[PDB]
Amino acid sequence: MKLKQVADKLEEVASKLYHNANELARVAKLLGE
Amino acid sequence: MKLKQVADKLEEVASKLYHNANELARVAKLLGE
Amino acid sequence: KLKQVADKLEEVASKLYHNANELARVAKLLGER
Amino acid sequence: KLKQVADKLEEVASKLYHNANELARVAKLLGER
Ligand SMILES: [Zn+2]
Ligand SMILES: [Zn+2]
Repeated sequence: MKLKQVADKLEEVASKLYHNANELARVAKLLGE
Repeated sequence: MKLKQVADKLEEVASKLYHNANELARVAKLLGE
Repeated sequence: KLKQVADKLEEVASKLYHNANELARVAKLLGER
Repeated sequence: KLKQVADKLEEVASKLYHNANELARVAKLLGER
């Protein structure tokens, strides 16, 4: 695959990981309270 | 073990995910170039 | 509430594993260049 | 170099494999808590 298609895949993985970080941060806040 | 210590671990995992999300965004930029 | 929390973490864990597989596949392809 | 990017993607994949297992471990802890 061209580098552009690679970049496209990585940006979708990046936003999924960011979403999952927010999910864990929210759970962590719950548990720490 | 304390529940706060679990919450702390989840905070750390979330940190790795925020960091990885940024790293992938950066790499995607690099490849877009 | 710990049972629902456990279930959420398992959901996220599966998602991270799947994303790891995806990145490894992408890494293989870029390394073959 | 595309080799350096590939190596970095393999490393981010490792972080994700590791996090996935950590979350599964924490989920188990919470389930028996
Ligand atoms: Zn970094
Ligand atoms: Zn660990």
